[PDB]
Amino acid sequence: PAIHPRDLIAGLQKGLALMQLFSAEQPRLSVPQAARLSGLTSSAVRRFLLTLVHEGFAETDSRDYWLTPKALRIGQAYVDSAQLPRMLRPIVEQVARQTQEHVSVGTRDGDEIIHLVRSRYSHVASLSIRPGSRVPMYCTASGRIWLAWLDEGERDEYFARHPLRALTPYTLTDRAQLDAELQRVKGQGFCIVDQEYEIGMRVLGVPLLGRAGQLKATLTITTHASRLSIDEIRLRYLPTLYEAQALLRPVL
Amino acid sequence: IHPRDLIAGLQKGLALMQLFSAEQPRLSVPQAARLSGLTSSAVRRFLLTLVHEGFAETDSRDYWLTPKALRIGQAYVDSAQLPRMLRPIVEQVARQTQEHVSVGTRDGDEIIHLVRSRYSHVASLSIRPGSRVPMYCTASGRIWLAWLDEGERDEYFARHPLRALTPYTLTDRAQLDAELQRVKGQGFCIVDQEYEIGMRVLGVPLLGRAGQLKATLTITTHASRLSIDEIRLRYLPTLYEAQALLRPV
Ligand SMILES: O=C(O)CCc1ccccc1
Repeated sequence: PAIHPRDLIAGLQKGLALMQLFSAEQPRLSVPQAARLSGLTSSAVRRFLLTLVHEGFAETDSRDYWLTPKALRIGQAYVDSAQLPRMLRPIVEQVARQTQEHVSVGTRDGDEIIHLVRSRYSHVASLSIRPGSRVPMYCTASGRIWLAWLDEGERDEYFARHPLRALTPYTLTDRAQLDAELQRVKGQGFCIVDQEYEIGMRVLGVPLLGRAGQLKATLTITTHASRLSIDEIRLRYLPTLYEAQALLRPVL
Repeated sequence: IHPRDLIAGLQKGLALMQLFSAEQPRLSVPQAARLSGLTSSAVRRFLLTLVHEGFAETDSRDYWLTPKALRIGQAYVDSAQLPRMLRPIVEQVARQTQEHVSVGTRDGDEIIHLVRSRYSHVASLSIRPGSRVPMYCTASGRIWLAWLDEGERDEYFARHPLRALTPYTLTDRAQLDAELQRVKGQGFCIVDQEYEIGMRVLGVPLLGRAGQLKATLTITTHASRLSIDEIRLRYLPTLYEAQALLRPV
């Protein structure tokens, strides 16, 4: 329901926008560069940058400006509070104890998978590997699960923007092979990726669905290719994922 | 900074956004009002502005954050120079030791690990510190506490009870004070299972050009594998060497 302009705090709209203008390409910003990129006057943007410094979100040498780790607290506020991650935390730690592997819940954010929940159970198998909190879609188990639950339209939309570049020697780079896998995932109800995103990383995932059948999130086990064979991952870990799926149906 | 340059709407809005948590996953206007110290009318506009900008959603009564909030943290992760600068040396120390290596800095009253080595270099039974840890019972925390002036230390200890987290956590202020002055004079800190059972941590300061504390460097190991004696003899030289390599901070 459209919000009235009397209710909009402009300093907050522009402040939050400014903070997103820091990047790998723009790690620091001067007043002139920030006025450009943001569309404000130098005099105005300087007040925003100084405000960020005073609040601890930024530092300056008096001419350049860059963000501090405090920016992480924003959005950590989202990870801590978000309903689905809080609902899925206990099952993630249970499956971590049942597998001694790294367990993750993946959701779509933009064109990537984010892992809002990663197991903190500390007894993982000797040789282990943990996925980062933000991963690409086409070469990961949770990404392919998500791609497979899109219909052809958004799929082709994603694939038009993202070209299947190889991240390891083993990455699949042919669109035809990948569509075969994507339909296999929807067929069988689970996905295994063998070292297409990261060397050593074997990942098994299952979809978690809502009552209408739509994809809400994924549940994945990451293990090291030097310990388990795919055979063993299927026989030992997949039934555990199917049990977590069933347990999670009343939570929905 | 003169207060004529402070945009109060940015200040209060960012302060508001941090009120959401696991204990506080949603907020109503009066809830947000009393938690933030702002009037009912002001906080209503902050929350509707967040909704309009895509950082929040509402059902006209409760408000909660969206994933767009992550882009604010992401801007730090993409752009920060220090983690990029130290990541090579951290993954080298992890290769040299087969232990979890971390770079810590103070954020608020916690240590945030700006860099943690990949879980893959680590063999054997191990235990990795979290992304954020308290100061009074960690190696990185005690290094930071030791390099503060007394008044800043007083202010930290006025805020934070020395709560037992394990059977072995130091809870006496006087003992903790004497540990802190030993760290300053020794140039390293070892903590034996005060934060987590089984976890032993050795740390050194990373100093800046002026001699001021910039970050901490720690190696975390497991008490079932190494004695404190072996940590000191085998791993401390590795950290002193990484200190020297980092002197162009
Ligand atoms: O020890 C670990 O594996 C990491 C702890 C952690 C928790 C939540 C997000 C990132 C890392």
